[PDB]
Amino acid sequence: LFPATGYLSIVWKTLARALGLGVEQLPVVFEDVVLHQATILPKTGTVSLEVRLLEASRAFEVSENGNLVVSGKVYQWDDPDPRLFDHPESPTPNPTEPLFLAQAEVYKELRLRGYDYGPHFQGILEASLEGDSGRLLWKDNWVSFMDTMLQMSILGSAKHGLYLPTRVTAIHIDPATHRQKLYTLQDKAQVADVVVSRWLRVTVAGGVHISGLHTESAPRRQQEQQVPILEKFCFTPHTEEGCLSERAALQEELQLCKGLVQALQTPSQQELPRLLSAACRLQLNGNLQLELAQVLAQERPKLPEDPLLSGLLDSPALKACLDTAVENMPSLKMKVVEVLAGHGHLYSRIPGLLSPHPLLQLSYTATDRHPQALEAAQAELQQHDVAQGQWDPADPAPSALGSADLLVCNCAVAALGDPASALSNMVAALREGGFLLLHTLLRGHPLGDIVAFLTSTEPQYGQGILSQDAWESLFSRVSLRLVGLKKSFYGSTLFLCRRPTPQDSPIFLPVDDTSFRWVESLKGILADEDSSRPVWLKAINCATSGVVGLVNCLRREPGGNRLRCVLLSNLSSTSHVPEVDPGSAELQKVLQGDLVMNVYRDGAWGAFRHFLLEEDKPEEPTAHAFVSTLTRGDLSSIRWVCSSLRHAQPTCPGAQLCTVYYASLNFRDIMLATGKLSPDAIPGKWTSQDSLLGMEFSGRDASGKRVMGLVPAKGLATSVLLSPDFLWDVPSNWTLEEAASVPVVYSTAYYALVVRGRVRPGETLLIHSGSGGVGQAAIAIALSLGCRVFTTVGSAEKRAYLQARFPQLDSTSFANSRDTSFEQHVLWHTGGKGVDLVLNSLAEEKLQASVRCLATHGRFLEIGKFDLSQNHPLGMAIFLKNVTFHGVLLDAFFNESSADWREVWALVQAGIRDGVVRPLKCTVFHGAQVEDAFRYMAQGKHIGKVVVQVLAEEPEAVLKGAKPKLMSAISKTFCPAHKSYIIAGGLGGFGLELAQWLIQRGVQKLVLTSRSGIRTGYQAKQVRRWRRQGVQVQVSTSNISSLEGARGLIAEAAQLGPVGGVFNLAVVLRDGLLENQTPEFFQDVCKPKYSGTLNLDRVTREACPELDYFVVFSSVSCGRGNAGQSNYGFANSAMERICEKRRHEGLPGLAVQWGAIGDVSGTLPQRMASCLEVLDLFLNQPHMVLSSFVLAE
Amino acid sequence: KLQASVRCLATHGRFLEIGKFDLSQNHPLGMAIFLKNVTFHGVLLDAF
Ligand SMILES: NC(=O)C1=CN([C@@H]2O[C@H](COP(=O)(O)OP(=O)(O)OC[C@H]3O[C@@H](n4cnc5c(N)ncnc54)[C@H](OP(=O)(O)O)[C@@H]3O)[C@@H](O)[C@H]2O)C=CC1
Ligand SMILES: NC(=O)C1=CN([C@@H]2O[C@H](COP(=O)(O)OP(=O)(O)OC[C@H]3O[C@@H](n4cnc5c(N)ncnc54)[C@H](OP(=O)(O)O)[C@@H]3O)[C@@H](O)[C@H]2O)C=CC1
Repeated sequence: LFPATGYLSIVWKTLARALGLGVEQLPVVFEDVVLHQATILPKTGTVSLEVRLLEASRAFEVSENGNLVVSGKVYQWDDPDPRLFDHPESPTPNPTEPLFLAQAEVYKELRLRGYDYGPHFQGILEASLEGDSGRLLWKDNWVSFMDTMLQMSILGSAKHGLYLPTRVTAIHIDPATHRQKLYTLQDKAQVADVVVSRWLRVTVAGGVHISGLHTESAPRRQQEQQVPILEKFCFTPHTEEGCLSERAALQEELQLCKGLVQALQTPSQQELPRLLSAACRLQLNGNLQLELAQVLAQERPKLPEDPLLSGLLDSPALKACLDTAVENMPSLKMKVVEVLAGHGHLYSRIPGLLSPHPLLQLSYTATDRHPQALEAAQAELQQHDVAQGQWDPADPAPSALGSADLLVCNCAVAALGDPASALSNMVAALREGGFLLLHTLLRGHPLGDIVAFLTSTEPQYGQGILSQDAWESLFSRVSLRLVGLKKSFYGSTLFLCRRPTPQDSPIFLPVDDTSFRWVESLKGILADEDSSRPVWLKAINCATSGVVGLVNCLRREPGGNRLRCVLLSNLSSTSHVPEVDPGSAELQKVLQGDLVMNVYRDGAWGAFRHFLLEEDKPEEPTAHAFVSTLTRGDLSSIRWVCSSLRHAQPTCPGAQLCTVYYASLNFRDIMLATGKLSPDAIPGKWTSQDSLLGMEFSGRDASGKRVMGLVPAKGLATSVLLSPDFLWDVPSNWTLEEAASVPVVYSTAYYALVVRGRVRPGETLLIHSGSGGVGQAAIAIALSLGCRVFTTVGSAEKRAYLQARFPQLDSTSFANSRDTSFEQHVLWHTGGKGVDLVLNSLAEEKLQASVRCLATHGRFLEIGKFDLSQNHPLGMAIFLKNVTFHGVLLDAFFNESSADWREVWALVQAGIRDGVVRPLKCTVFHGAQVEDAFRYMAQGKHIGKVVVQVLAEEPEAVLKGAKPKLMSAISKTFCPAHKSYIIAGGLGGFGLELAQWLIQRGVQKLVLTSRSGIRTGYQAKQVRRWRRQGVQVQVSTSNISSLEGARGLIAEAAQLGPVGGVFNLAVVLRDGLLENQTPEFFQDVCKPKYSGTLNLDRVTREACPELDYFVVFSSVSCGRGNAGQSNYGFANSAMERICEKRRHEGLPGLAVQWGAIGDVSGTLPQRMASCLEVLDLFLNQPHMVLSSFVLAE
Repeated sequence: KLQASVRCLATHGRFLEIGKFDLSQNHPLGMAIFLKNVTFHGVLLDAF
């Protein structure tokens, strides 16, 4: 974006030219600078700005393509006053200056805020912890200097989000005094001082003076260019049974097929059952199903879509098998080539499932008997790297393909002819090792035999359907070995065979030493370049071993292609302890498989794998929830999410929690939901960025008494906490549906008229928008006194409605609100005097018309927000007529001024008693149709107030119930306000932000552990701000590495309050290739991650009964492997085992595998906001280990 | 002076204008102050 101070330089140079001087001798004054639209400089091309000066009027103008950009007054400073730039009298001399922000810390804070300033705009050499005094670097440009002054202004503020200059009241510049104010640092760089004074609203730096700076929230670009791919790391046994037994749709499909088969031997909405029905209508025995036999070949192209046939592919089994294939690949590049692609259609699936791998180079070709088929979807092939080729199973593989890594057939649907020839040709073609992925049906199960019957063609071999032992023996003939099998309920299977590679006797290295002495041994073994004996690591004793990460990190390292691991980690303490010995048969088979990863958990032989996590947002039953716009400006994203009111069981008499039967929608809510209004324009440091919907409700108090109240926000919910001073007692005659409409509209009407306009009987007043709630309340109040009322409406039906509701009105008391014609009406019917009170919720051109209607001694009440927000001019000449221009904002009561509110409360109550306060009309929607209500109000045809029925009303006056009915709202993480939370290494770059997240989510008692304590300005600023907010932060030096340290840390947390959460973010990095590593390096790297987490586990099992969160952060190096981080991998992989073993028992546990963190591999850094949102997602899942990274490009 | 004095107004402030020049010249008045509850009074005792 073009800097706001950039326009200043342009206009300044224009004036200098017009005066015949230069910038270096033209002290200048700006006044009433208004920035209208932000200009977005393009990547290529240029943008043209023209500056026109009205010298006589001392006004300028900046325009772009005929559109106004900036406007204001610029004139020379005739007689500069050097003392104007003196640093204003300060409240504190600030002598100590103990800690301060350096450039890196200040711009890290700014970047977290949203600003992405680069080098040329980085000028704040250092700043105070409050952003009130600083030291600004001086290059020879003014744009950067003034932009840095504005950056200093922004830095110290407490608000969040992106704020940009919109209005400035006065700027004074004096280059001579500026050059007199600069000075040289100990280096050769020039520098100037800056002071920000919020009390006086002035920023002074050198020969510049910014006063009256106004900044307004800017909508986020909603680009969300980062979409992290999220996976779950779960154990996966090599052999599985009943793969799809969980599903019932496939069960119903098979039931229908079984019924059709019984009909044959004793809906047609899916391919296989429809073909079965086609057989049924005819006689299978008669004519040898000649007609159907001809029709049998017709359906084969559409046959694979059958959900029964393609169930295994859709299941995670295919992903697991492909992941196993890629893991054993010696390098990051793989070669795979289909066979019989014209029927298997695996080209669609395999490339997609392998995409999440960040560093996978894939070569794919679809090989078919006849090109006439694969040409059918050639276009659908081009977008992917899938190549083209002609090949037959019986024929030998052309040397073009030759050594192949992976071979996918899907013969379950494709016709493989003779299995012997196909297997022979393939296994010969396959590279030594490699993999042969085959998907075929089986005999000995209903679907297989049914299809076999249906087939009338030899080449399919009944679709090549044999018994499981038949396939196993055939594999035996071709010398392959099975390293994968996945049976399915409906009989389909998924084999994965690996052509063996001859190997010498492996070298076994136990890895159970506690001192990491084996690191020397493994290094020595791997040193030898000329050798191929594969090392087989053993991790038998410690189930908290992390050899998986060690292996992954070492595969990429030199000579790492000869590394295999065997770990025996059983979560259940009562499982069989395997005998892994050179003579043991179990070791014989596991070594025969020639598979890198071999973990034996709870009686099985599998390997950890990755799987894409379900995208659905977790949902839970919950009494307390609120309406949230998960994406601003998209009413279709409305939904119900959990609320912090679930906590706060004890409550002081000052507040009391109330159920919400009917919640109203006011116009502010529509503006917020549509995005036309920011979430920070409302007073009160809400900080949620959402949940600011709803201002009034009608429900029942805790005691069961009926009530209606007004709240600053969060009224659209199933519960609402507020002080009793903002509640009224709905009378017996009315109904809660009616009571929802009274509060806000009548309170604002009374406060505007009686308390501000001090209206009296016999007065004439103009009330705009008569049909609206405020209009109707004002009309009802006015006529009760006995006033004469003019109203403006937008249609004839609204005139009819107002006439029906208010009989006292007459045809002469209505005007038009869509034009400025009402001015003439009011002036004519009033005799030209005008009106006394005016209530104006209207826009610019119409607001001026209202001012012309005021009579002498009139009073203009402004309840709108557009002209006031944009700072439009108001001619003072109207005041020569005795006139009071009021500005009414009812929301000012919630923040402060509680003494005045009781007056409005009493006025409203008196009106309700007397009968003046009569409920408006209500168009009631339901709890599940909140979006419908929002859209209906957006249309604007509503007369009366839209309402939402959260719950129905019982007949009785009092019920003294316990809790409302339970609904289903998106689950989100909130924490009690009476529990403590521990963040090991909480002063690091990540951990301060995790605390900030926790503090925003309710945490009041926090403990941060760090070896060196507070040591930087950023940490001091953060801790001071949190303590000022009222949080009992407490920094401890307890090192969780030793058990004494863990016990002490938990003791401190308990003394502060019961321990609820434990987050371990401690990290010490000692990077290096295996050749340069040492045992002590591994010890140091594993102290905080592996020993600390074990000690936390022990201490929490001993003395933490109310704990609900146990989170430990890992890295993708453990999962995807990384070269030169072996110690990091071993430390992290060992953490995951503890978390997994905690959940099998029942205790909380969760380990996150992050990618790269940006704000504080082949994957881009992930911004902090996305990280925290994804983290909020992960704390609700039922899983153990989870991952999050953003793929490159 | 008048524009400087407006900015001194606090929340729920009240401005009394017993002057006449700025009113007679119909000089502009920024309406952004009314976002703070503020009443602008034009006091003319000649009207009684
Ligand atoms: N700070 C304060 O003191 C408070 C401020 N207010 C403001 O005062 C006003 C009171 O109105 P409110 O109670 O919200 O009533 P509504 O928003 O329900 O109605 C607003 C009025 O504006 C017109 N209108 C409504 N919807 C549309 C639309 N979609 N398109 C065009 N015109 C429309 C109608 O008049 P017409 O028939 O002429 O179309 C209608 O009577 C609002 O501007 C509100 O923001 C309200 C209370 C507190
Ligand atoms: N790119 C990234 O940042 C990624 C990070 N992660 C995860 O995030 C975390 C990194 O934390 P982050 O703050 O960013 O890293 P930093 O290195 O910036 O901070 C680490 C913190 O841990 C503290 N610490 C280390 N060992 C101990 C110990 N024995 N006792 C007490 N405190 C200790 C350090 O104390 P001191 O200040 O004295 O040094 C420091 O405060 C790890 O859990 C890691 O797995 C993983 C993936 C991506």
